[PDB]
Amino acid sequence: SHMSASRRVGLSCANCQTTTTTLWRRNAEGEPVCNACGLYMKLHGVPRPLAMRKEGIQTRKRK
Ligand SMILES: [Zn+2]
Repeated sequence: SHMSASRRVGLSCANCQTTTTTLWRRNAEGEPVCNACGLYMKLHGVPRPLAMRKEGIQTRKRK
């Protein structure tokens, strides 16, 4: 693995963690995602799976 610096300039995708994209779309919660992650919800409803279906947290979080 390469030493991936946490340098996140110009937001971060609320799924795939990439800070670089052509268009910043919004997911089901309205969070700032990359174009590729936003389209996957238009196709299905869930975003592009990386770290498994773990943090679909439902603990009354309004935001
Ligand atoms: Zn993304």
